[PDB]
Amino acid sequence: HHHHHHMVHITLDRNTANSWLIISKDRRQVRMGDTHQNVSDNKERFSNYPMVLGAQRFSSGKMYWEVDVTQKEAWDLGVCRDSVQRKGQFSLSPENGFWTIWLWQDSYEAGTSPQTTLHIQVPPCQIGIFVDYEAGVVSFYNITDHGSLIYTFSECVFAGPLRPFFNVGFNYSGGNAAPLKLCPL
Ligand SMILES: CCC(=O)Nc1nc(C)cs1
Repeated sequence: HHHHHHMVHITLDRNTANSWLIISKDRRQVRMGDTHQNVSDNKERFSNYPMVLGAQRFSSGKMYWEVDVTQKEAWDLGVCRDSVQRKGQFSLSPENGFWTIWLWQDSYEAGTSPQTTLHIQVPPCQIGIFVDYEAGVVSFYNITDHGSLIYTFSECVFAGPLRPFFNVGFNYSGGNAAPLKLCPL
């Protein structure tokens, strides 16, 4: 792909984070803590899952960023509407305002309803995410495999401003403590 020139500097929004997440000083890394991180509750925080939003809101144009997923066993990445549900249980689907892929139990899937199997020969250490607001496109790229395409959501109905979306995943196994990191431009 040749989307690199639409690169945007994403930072994480502390106020949206699940209360167990630890966001770095530079707001570019997030990991699961082993306990509640001693923050007050608010209506923005994802309550049920280890999720956080980027601070940036996008309503037009083309945007590209990269995320490091090295040594994680489970995670979700993509974009979502600014008005997604924060409290209780929900599925990741375009009907609910999410355009995402994930790793779970040694398989990669796109968050369609129902979910779609992805075909990845080279397990990615870094994922590229491309959004074309006007075209209604969200695409995912395998940076470890020379930028190969992972998945394209097309005919997207965003229906609002978009925010970068992250889930570091639970760490029941002791094998998923590693952070998600926003990679430099
Ligand atoms: C990826 C295409 C898409 O956005 N489909 C949607 N389904 C509904 C029903 C809302 S958005």
